[PDB]
Amino acid sequence: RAAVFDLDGVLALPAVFGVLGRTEEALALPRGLLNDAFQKGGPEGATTRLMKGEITLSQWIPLMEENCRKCSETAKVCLPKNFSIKEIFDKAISARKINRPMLQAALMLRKKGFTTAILTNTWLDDRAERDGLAQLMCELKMHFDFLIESCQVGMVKPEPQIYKFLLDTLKASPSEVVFLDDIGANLKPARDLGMVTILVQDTDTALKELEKVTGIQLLNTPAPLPTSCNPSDMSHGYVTVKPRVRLHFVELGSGPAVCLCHGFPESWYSWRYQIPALAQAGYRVLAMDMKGYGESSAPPEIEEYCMEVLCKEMVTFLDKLGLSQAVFIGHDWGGMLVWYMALFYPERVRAVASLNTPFIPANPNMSPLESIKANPVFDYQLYFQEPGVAEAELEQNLSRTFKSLFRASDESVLSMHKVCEAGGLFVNSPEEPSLSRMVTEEEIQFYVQQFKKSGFRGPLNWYRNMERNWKWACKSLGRKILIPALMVTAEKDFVLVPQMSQHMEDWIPHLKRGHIEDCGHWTQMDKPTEVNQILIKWLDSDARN
Amino acid sequence: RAAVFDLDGVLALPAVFGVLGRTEEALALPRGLLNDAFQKGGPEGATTRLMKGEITLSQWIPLMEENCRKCSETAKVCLPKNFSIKEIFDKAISARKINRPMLQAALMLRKKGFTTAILTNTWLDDRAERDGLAQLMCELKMHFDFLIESCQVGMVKPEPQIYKFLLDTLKASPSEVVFLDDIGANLKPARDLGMVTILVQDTDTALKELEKVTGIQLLNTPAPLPTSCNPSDMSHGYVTVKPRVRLHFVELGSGPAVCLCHGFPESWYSWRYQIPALAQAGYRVLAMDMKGYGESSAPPEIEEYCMEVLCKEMVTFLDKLGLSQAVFIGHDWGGMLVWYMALFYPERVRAVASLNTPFIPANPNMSPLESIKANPVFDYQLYFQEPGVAEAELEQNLSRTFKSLFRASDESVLSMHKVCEAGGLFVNSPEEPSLSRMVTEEEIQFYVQQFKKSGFRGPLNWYRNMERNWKWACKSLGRKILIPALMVTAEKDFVLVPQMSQHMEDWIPHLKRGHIEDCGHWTQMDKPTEVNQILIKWLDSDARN
Ligand SMILES: CCc1cc(-c2cccnc2)nn1-c1ccc(NC(=O)c2cccnc2)cc1
Ligand SMILES: CCc1cc(-c2cccnc2)nn1-c1ccc(NC(=O)c2cccnc2)cc1
Repeated sequence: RAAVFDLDGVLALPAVFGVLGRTEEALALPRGLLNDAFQKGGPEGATTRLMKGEITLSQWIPLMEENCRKCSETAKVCLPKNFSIKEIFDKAISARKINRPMLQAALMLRKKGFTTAILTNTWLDDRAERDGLAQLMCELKMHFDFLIESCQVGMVKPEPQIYKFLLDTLKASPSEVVFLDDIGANLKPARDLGMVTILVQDTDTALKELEKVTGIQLLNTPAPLPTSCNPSDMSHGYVTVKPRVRLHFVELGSGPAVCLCHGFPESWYSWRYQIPALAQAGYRVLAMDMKGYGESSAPPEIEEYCMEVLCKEMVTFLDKLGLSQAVFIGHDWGGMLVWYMALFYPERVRAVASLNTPFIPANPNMSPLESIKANPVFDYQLYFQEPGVAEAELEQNLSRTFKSLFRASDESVLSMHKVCEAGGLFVNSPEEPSLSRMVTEEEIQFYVQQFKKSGFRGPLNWYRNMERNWKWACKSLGRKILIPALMVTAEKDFVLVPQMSQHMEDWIPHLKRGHIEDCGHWTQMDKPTEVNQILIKWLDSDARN
Repeated sequence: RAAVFDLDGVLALPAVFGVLGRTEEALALPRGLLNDAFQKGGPEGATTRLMKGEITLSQWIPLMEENCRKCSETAKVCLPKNFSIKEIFDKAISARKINRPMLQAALMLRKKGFTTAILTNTWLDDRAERDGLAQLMCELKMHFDFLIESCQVGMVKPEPQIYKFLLDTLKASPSEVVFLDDIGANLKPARDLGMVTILVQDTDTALKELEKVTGIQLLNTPAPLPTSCNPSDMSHGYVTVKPRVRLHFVELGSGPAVCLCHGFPESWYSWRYQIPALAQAGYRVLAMDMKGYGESSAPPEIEEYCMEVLCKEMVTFLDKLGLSQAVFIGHDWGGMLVWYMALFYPERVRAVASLNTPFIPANPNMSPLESIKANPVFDYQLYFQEPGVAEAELEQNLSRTFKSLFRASDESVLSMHKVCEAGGLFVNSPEEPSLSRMVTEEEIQFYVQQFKKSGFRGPLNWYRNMERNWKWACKSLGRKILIPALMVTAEKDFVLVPQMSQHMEDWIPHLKRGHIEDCGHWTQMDKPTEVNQILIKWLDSDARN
């Protein structure tokens, strides 16, 4: 089964075709005059040539300028001194947006096994503002299995040839697919060839007919999750910052650089929902694979994981990447690394942002080891001190480990209070936890194959530099974070709760704040929508500048 | 032996310190009033604290504001309503540039084995315009083995502690190093500790003393070559565009995306001189490792190397990278791929640029095979047709092959005219060619280890799609390149000479042009300075926009 959507008028908001009407009324010009010059000599038409990619857009514009000296001429009329078919067409273009509900449907059908695709008559945009269309094209193109373009296949919508073509590339028979257009003309062929057809008068009904003809709920359906990241379609980057330390990241998007530092014990994958989203927002995302995790080198020494070297290494990463700075957004430990980054390398930090992790100054008087036994929640933080031990029960059964950790506040199957005495973090938990409702079985077998590499020693050593991380931290007792910084708290996070971050103003005067109720500790995978909403809003005004 | 240069006043142009003088004269304020408030309570001084990184710049500004209510107060004076120590300091900062001749010296000494480094009193720039300094810091930082910063080591210039420190990290004794400062105070310590010292009054003499004390020619020395790329300090990127086709590129710089498509039979390394340079120019360079070369997949099928699939693959590369478009700059074949890119995917091409390779329309009447036997120079183009053959003598001895090809116009050891009949391209050449004067023995053993991977079949298949590349090329006989495009020709190129490109205007109306006389076929490594000069000038006004 399949589904083909025309771009204009089905996935594109104000279907360009319409403008020659709109425009016409505005200048009060002879009804239909325009959408008449747009279609001269049927096939010999300038428009059709453009359709077939024989001429560039910039070429066709003038041939359409002319008709508008012949189309208005025969109907005994006249036109304004500077009649911009160019200007009128830019606006129309820049004006079309995505038909969100429609895209939502094509996404669903794919989701429930449908080879979706776009069949569309299109020109070869060589305009000076081509990038805008090319930009939207990307957003859409991305969610479809195929994207057939007239100017690319030298065939145009009506010709039954393109259909046989589309039907070919679609490895399917007419009777297995639907076809939605806003043009009767192009539709007959589908129907006169087999495939179910739907005239897209109004979206609301189109989908009404669609969900109908498919027995799949497409309309007024639950607000979906942002786009996740397929680890195979990602651009994987590498940088060797030191002799035995290579760093892996994932790159997507262009524009201001946004470095994402995940937490413990995750990967660059933890941001699966904010990577496509932020990239789309107008940023260049670099989803860090922190030191010790997955594809990044994972040396044994406990010391190689203190914030000081972790931070000198992040700069080194910027350096070898040719970046003056970047906006570091962090989580869990990633959040701590970030606070220090803004505390020791302001120049290099355009904007600071942490999720859950609070900027807490260091207590020169009480050593962290002490000052941490001074908190119930932080009991597992003890059980992590003896190299070898924690590695053990964690590296014991990767699947079990992640299905146990990556659990919502309520879903829990652990209780980090009294663990050492408990003799393990999984002591009283099922050796086969039920799947969390935040993650699919696949998303888990992914963190499984990742940790199969360097294990849990590298990750467990971040917890093993208390004394060091504290000492270096005192050097910055006089400092003050005056760069754009955001502190985002989660209601149901139990180990890193909102309260801890309440005094962050005394150190960060202009600290903005975000909060997310009914939100666990794995912020990214639990409340992606909010997270993206909150970080994009902040990025537009506090970072980008 | 070693060399340490202070940043300000030695590597930085208008040594900031000076401004408190400049500024003072302007507002006609009591001589020395400023450079007096800049230094209150010796060590307890706000300035010193900043030096030691105890306070951020944004913090110190106000403590310096004040002094200027006490420094002018005791000398019974007054100051203007809005006396911006802030504004005065931004300008001074943004104003300092690199002391090119000085950097040139530190570069030489390293070049002739010298562990060079920067010892400098510096603050922690958290200003709102910090990025500018951080930006220059990068340009410099990059050319020095070490970069000691006061605010990072909690030690400041005068304290003999920092010296013992610098001398420590420098794994050397005072008597083996020189130290150049613009401040006597900080210098005594070096001298009173051993190391040769030089007060940098005027650069001209400093170096005069320097080249002296080193017996190394540092002044009025030959204009050097732009920065080359060390393949180990590069950020290596990967993208799988197809099932069995992964693509490797090198990334450096931020800003507009600039894709570099090398030629035959080179690598991403061919742009070694334009990568650091362009990155520095304000661009994000993606030095492509073309299909079939080095780190990119290299499948056998001759067909997988026609322009059509090579181009659909480049877009796919853009897509998975989150780029709406990019500026494709190409060379040799890389130049051809680019012309087609702008001919079939305008939207995706921000700017077109080719070096040596001319945009030549396709002759529908005469088949390329014919129309190419119709040219002497293109005789080796025949010898490349039979799969297996060319691979052979080329893969025979990698070193010999590249030392023979990568030779200037005059250096030549080949003669591509009459080769098939000659029975090989190396038939009458030394089996141990002398090194070209354009490349070091290392730069060659690099292309050697690269071709050790997929060999010369992938590269030789680009030449094996004449009929196809031509047919697809006819579809675009009506087209017209109206996007920003540059055509750069080389005087001594013999196979792809300037003349071929003379009619490029009829197809590219606004085609700009560059030429480089006394320039071979390996444009990039032969005339890097010009190349960078010509492409950066064009990029600023034709692409960036
Ligand atoms: C066994 C570890 C664990 C289980 C669960 C869990 C399980 C089931 C249900 N819900 C939650 N959450 N966590 C966890 C991980 C990292 C941190 N972060 C830090 O310890 C930390 C420390 C210092 C700075 N930043 C972060 C805090 C808590
Ligand atoms: C054996 C090959 C060779 C030797 C020398 C050489 C040797 C010694 C001294 N000087 C020069 N130059 N070339 C060479 C390589 C690629 C091309 N490009 C193309 O053939 C081409 C074809 C079609 C489109 N674009 C480029 C043209 C010429």
